[PDB]
Amino acid sequence: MASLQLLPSPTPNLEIKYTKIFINNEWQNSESGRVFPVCNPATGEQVCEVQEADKVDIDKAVQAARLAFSLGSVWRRMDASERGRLLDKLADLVERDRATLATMESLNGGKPFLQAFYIDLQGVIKTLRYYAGWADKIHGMTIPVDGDYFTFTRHEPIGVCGQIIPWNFPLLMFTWKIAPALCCGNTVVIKPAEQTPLSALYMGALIKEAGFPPGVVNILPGYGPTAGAAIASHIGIDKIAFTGSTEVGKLIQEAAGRSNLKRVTLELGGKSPNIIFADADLDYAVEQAHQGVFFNQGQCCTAGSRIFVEESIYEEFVKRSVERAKRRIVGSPFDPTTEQGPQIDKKQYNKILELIQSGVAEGAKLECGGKGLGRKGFFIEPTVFSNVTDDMRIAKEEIFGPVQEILRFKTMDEVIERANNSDFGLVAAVFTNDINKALMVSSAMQAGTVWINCYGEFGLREYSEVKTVTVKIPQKNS
Amino acid sequence: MASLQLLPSPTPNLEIKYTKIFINNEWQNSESGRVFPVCNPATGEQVCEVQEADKVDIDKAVQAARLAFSLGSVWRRMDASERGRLLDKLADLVERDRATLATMESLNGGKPFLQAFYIDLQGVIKTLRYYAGWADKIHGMTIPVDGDYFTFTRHEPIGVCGQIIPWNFPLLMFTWKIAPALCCGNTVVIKPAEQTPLSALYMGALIKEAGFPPGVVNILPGYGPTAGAAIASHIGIDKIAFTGSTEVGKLIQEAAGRSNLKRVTLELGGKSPNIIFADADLDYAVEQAHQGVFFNQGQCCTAGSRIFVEESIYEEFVKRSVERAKRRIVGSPFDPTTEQGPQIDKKQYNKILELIQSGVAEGAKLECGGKGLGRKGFFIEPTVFSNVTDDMRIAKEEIFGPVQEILRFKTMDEVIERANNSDFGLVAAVFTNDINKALMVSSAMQAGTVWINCYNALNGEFGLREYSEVKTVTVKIPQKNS
Amino acid sequence: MASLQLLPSPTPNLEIKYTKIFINNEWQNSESGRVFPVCNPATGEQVCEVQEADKVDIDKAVQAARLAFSLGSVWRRMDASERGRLLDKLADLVERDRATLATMESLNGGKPFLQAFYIDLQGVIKTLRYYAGWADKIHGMTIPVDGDYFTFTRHEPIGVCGQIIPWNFPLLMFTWKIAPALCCGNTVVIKPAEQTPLSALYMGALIKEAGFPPGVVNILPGYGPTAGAAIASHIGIDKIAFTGSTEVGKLIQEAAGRSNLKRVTLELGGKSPNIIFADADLDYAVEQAHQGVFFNQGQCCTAGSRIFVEESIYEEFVKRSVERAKRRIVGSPFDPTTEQGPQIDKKQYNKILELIQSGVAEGAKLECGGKGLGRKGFFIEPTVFSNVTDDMRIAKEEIFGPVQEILRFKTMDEVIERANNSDFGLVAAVFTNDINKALMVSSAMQAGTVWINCYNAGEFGLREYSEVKTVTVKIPQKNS
Amino acid sequence: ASLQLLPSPTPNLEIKYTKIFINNEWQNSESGRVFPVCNPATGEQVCEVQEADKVDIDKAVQAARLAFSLGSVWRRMDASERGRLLDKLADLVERDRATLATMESLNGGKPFLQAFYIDLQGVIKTLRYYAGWADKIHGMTIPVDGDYFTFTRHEPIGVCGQIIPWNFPLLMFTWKIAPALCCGNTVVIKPAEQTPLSALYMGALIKEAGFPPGVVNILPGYGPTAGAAIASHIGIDKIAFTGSTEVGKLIQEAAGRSNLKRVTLELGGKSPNIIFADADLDYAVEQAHQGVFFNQGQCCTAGSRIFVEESIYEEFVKRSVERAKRRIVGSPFDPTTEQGPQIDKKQYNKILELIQSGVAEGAKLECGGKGLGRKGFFIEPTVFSNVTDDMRIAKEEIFGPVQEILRFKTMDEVIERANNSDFGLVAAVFTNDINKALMVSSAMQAGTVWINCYGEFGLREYSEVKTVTVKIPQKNS
Ligand SMILES: [Cl-]
Ligand SMILES: [Cl-]
Repeated sequence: MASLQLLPSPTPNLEIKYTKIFINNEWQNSESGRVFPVCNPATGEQVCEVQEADKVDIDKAVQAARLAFSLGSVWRRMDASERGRLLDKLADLVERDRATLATMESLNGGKPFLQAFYIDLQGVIKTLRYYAGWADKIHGMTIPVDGDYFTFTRHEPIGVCGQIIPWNFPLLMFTWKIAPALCCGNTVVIKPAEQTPLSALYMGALIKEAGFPPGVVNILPGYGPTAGAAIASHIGIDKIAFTGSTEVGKLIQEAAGRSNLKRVTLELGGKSPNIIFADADLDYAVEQAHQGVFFNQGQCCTAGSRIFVEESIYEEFVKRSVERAKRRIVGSPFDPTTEQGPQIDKKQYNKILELIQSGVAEGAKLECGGKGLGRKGFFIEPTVFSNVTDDMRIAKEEIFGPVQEILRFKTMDEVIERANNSDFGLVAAVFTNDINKALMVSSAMQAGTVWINCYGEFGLREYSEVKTVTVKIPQKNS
Repeated sequence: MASLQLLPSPTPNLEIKYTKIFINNEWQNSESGRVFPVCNPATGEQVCEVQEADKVDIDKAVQAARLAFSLGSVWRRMDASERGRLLDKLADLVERDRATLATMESLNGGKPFLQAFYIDLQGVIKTLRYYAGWADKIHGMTIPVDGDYFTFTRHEPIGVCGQIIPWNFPLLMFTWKIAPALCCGNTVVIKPAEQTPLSALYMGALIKEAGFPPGVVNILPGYGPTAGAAIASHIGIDKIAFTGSTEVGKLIQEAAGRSNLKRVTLELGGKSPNIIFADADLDYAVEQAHQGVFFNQGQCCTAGSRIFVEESIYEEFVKRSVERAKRRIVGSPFDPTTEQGPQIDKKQYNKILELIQSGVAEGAKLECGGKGLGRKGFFIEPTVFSNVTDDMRIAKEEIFGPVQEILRFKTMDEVIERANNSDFGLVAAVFTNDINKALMVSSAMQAGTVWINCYNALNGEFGLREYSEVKTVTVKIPQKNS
Repeated sequence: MASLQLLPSPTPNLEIKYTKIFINNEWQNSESGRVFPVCNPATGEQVCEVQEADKVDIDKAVQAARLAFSLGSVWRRMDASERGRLLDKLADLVERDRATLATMESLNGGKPFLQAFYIDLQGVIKTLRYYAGWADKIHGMTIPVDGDYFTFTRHEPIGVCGQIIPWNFPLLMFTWKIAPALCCGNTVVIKPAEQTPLSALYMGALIKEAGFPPGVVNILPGYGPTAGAAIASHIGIDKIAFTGSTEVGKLIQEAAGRSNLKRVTLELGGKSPNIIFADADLDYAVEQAHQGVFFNQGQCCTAGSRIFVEESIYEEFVKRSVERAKRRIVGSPFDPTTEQGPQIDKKQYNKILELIQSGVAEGAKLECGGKGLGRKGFFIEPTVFSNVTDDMRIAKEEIFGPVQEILRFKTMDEVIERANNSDFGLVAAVFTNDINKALMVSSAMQAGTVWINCYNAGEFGLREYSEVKTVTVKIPQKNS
Repeated sequence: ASLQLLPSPTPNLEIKYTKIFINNEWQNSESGRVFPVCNPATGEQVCEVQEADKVDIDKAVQAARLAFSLGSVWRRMDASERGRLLDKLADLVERDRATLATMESLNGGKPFLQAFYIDLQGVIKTLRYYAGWADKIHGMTIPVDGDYFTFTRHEPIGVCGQIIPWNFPLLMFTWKIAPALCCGNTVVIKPAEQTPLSALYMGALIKEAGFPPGVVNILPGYGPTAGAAIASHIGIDKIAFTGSTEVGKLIQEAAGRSNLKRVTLELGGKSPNIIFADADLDYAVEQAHQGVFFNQGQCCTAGSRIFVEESIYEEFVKRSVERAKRRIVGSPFDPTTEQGPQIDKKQYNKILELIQSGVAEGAKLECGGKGLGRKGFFIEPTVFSNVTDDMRIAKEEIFGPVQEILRFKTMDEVIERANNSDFGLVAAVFTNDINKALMVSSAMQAGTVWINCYGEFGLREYSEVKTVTVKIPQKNS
């Protein structure tokens, strides 16, 4: 019929071609010989085996990285505009294999294909294009200094950069770190999460195809306590970018000073409050806060369970809020109709349910859902809680799964104080129609980023270092 | 009960000590010996006489600025941070003689003394201080160019800058043109308006005192067709900054192209439409809309007489606004209770009246006022027009006086399309509590500046760009590395 | 091993497909029906006829651009990042058809094909790609202001932009104006030079093909006094960008001021003196000072003919230079061995010869060349001059042709004063290994740009194509 | 010829300020403990100062926190006002310039006229400079895909902890207090234990100038106590440290084990000097000389090593020995002294044992070599010759009146040698050859490179970005 069925479609015939270590544009086997399994979070099944990299592999990776960054290097003499062209060529290859890549992100990470294809991958391509445009626009400056002097600065690449990311948005994270860093001229030694190194490894292929000189990007799959720690402590690594759990960041900053005091960056958790006001149109408020709390199986750090709602509407919202969760299609990620895929791990799976129990046995009125779904996979039903208070464990601890707490507040000053209670880290999503309330909240919110009625230049600053030069001149004249 | 007048007081009948041309930190008489009167718009009585500059005087002024800007010059070798120290020192003096400068301001422009003291002179001091901090923070860049090259850019002063400003905010205008230009290292030949040259001449005194090298700032009171025209057509002036009527704006650019292609900046008037949605606190909207329309005697490019009010509340707004006018205190600018002083001239005066007559004799419902006040000075009573339509003349012609027109609208697009109708130039104030309306309206407004729930005296980093030119240098290097 | 593996060539008698006015992504014919010829500067022969635009034509183009910039507009709602992709797509299309484009550039302006291919179109493609990147990186700011307020600024496009450019680098010039403007969201009404509009119109074809909304780019071939004058006086163009002679520049600003006070930008000529000190590698210096004086047939504002050499090396330099000219290959621009092409006009041609003679009849020592070459075309032989002094007409007037004048000098304070003396407009190139001389000079040269040990004339460029809109909101209580 | 004097020390300077400064109040250490401060020229005790510890550092933070809380005066203060305060602070410093330079010259043993004309010049200058930055710190409006509007605000971090050395007490204190205050932060600064006077004094000025209570807190004391108390406090948002790398490692480690606060480290580093034969031997010798002996050599911005090109290695060493040979070492308050004492006995010994080391390894001790007399920590101007990369005095850094003079031949040589450094590097090159100046300046792995001599990025570590994006009905360019 007129069914426009033809749309993005995954690929069950997806056989993982890239499962080895990527160093100096070559696919190597782990020095030890060890190999680690990669599992499909929707069926419990094993997708394939990947070469487990360790201390030794990290050394070679770093060696190629430093060589690729040396003064002779093709990566060091290459015009900046060319680095951009390469980031741009890479973006083109990502578009070409957009499906097979979006498939791994679905297959390997359990994220509903249509979402992996239309959201995640859009970002991957978007950021690669965007940063490709920054390469030759990174500017230094000439400074007017007292005295017969002429000083000026040049922003230069730090050198060898170590990167370590989580499993929330495997490809996206990998890109968000690769682009900025390459953009600035650095060389990379990136360690993807152990439960999601596929798309990362695939990018390695595209990178070599795009034309990046050997040694610029090195991808070493393996375990955190091993490879990730060998990086965070490696002596010949100038900087390190980490993003994941706070408890592990501490080990990173500490191993940083211990080693060689290399520059360090940590992208840590943080709670994600939401403050819906009575003046906001209930309908739109519900959907958005519902998508903001359930997106990416609710297990994404950029999500936020807690949802402060104004009393005048606390009634309806709760009811509407549960109707949605009820109709939410949870199924196989390859199914174009499923909205919620499985959780990433059994370890993760339990930590969620285990916290769902806490709530129930503490006053939280379970409005719907509450337990897992079936055999295999790691699905959990859309859980919505009611009558929640700040002293509960489900309100204190963040729920990294399909669980949304609905709280109630009366005064403004209130929510501001309640939502600001966060020990480092915070993101807010206010919903109003009142310029004043919006302005006040977005200001009083001790949050790194605020959204009003919805749920760049500062990026490539940590991937470059300043080099000032000052020259004595015969006589100075403005 | 313990109410004492701690309040600042306008020095009684100030003695105008400065009335001559200011060149090379020296006070000269007019080459021709000509002279022109300065008058009190509040009484219509003369205040003093000022030397009259002309072609020949402008010429000596340009020679002065030129020499003060040459390669060896103290002003050219001075550290940027020192120019900053000078702008700040000048700010100190303005603060010291703040009372007498606000006195001339009020005495020559007929503006309420307390306003000239707390608003105008606050700004004078503020902008001076502000640019002082900018002097050593103007940076250039280093660019990554393909090839084994290294290019960079310095931001250097332009040279001699001619400046011409109006009578609306004599001291503010003078300051806004001076600070940025000196800040960047230029030399100035500035021509105040013929009706308001005093406050400016006094600044010449403080400039010499502060420490500015001779020739850096040259002030020449005089007329447009002569003094101003000689500046615009001058073969030795590198840049000219003008603010005033668009009619004269055209002569300035033409003179420029016809003479030496000097750089040209034009600050022209324009309409300043107001939009009041029914969801805005009606009380605060009447005060603000009233303050933005009748401020500085309504005669100020930054004031918008026309006011679009939403039907749902048109009724009320018209009533609240007339009360405000009736209670509007209009008196001698030295009385600390006067909220409105006289219009600047008889010419201005007449233009407002005859224009007001039009409205009345065309449909507009004259809610109140409509004629002048007593004898002496150029005071006009707070007029308020209602049932005004776009087609009307008062609607198409701006009202540079104590006159406000209230119009009614229904849809949003309407207000927007209607308000947007203008020719090159537009400032706009909007009042709502609806974030969406504020946003739609703020973006859709073809204006250079938009205020949301406030008016404020209109017109940073973008300011000192016009007072400096870019110089780039690219060096061939052995090999380019990251 | 005799590797006759070659592969870079024009196109056999190219058929000029695009010769009509380009409005609203549509090819029109002049309202009047008038037409002007375009000629091959090498043969003197006619290449084709182009529709000649005038007042009326300009009006429609302005109308289409106007509509293309109005609120709801497709080009106005487009994401900035999308405007950028469009410029990148245009870059791609320019890459695909690079051969035909460089052919026209050569065939129409008379510049050696190989140079047009590897230089001019590299620039076109490079600039297009470059600005395609700036599109979503034009930021405004949040300003810490006094009181309980919050002010922020937005850099919006100006509106309808007229653009008028010369024949020196047809495609390069065109690109340099289009990219910055489109990159900022404006709409354009562009008028190429009467002697070189082909590459221009072809770009119109590519523009439509790339995806640009109709009305965004309008291209109108025609004459200066008519079409160019109607753009400068048009009551509905918000800004004009002109590059050409200072004499015409003067007229542009006047018309600007006498009409609607549109923004005006003038890219005028100027002198481009070079300075050569004994400490520089005489060999290298001669090679750079040579290309930079004979490049683009010497008729490139981005390069002067005057060269100040230090007494110590003046001798060897004069000989080193003459030997270079003597070995310069002038001939058909389609022949890959040719370095120098024909001058652009009969008019420009005579102006060069009359000027050469002048030098001869005034004392300058003609070391070589001094007259045209053969019949057909406007070629002039590499002409070098020795013993030249400032007071000489040739020294005072620019020699927009294949002619280098070599002036002698001794003290630094000297050259620095001589090089400077100029009425609005200066660019300088200095060769030395002395950080000191290089410094004193580069900071003393009243030039807009200065080259040290090289010679071949960003963020500030996309500033003239956008204006500032500052918004400020009143807020309950302000906190840092 | 009859002459006159004008620039002079505050006679028999008495120390009015010796307590801890918290909430614009002078408190006594909780423990009640007190520590001494000494004159490095004589060795005698100048006075005693209250000693802060974990519990004191605790009150300060409470003070700073409250002073940074929303409603606060300092948080609502127009940004232009923070600048006026800084400027008034610069004025108050100009007024008491003489006595401040006195303490700096009496506490750290630096020659008064330099402490007056140099050190204090920088204190006032940098205070004036940042005064001017306070209302010019901008965020941006970013064009975003979709119907959105996103903007950023550069806001102050909050509570900053500062720890500086004794090389330039006041300057250091100033360089760290200015940017931070300029950005709206509140401070808890800990001066070195051997030089707290000038700092504590500034405390009085800060209060006099009008800074609200709790914005700045000066807690003098020891590092393993006060310094660590700061580094680990759970309520300090950011920490700025400048000093030795060995302690830096403890700093970063501590901040990681605690609350993951931001950490900055201004650490050591060698300051090589390369001199070519083409540079003017005269200028070159005097410049390299002043650059290695300034502040008595005991200052990070001083580099012992001085690579000289063979062609002129001869004369350079001679002209240099003559220089050292005529350097006047005397009392800090005598207008003719060019070199005061070393800050400490501990630092004193180190310098000597390191001098003996060189002599005992091949170095050709051209002049000087030992201390001077009794009382004080003076050390005669030392100058080595024929030094090689392997020699200890060359590998390790000499923070005293000691200058080495290595020899070299090719450019590639010096570039490789001088470049050899494990994190941290600054360099000076002398030539009249643009190329060498370029090849070298870009090949040097230094944060800064000086050529023929020896801002905006500063106010960046004291603020964070807060991006906000609003949904709008429909977007238009
Ligand atoms: Cl004329
Ligand atoms: Cl006319």
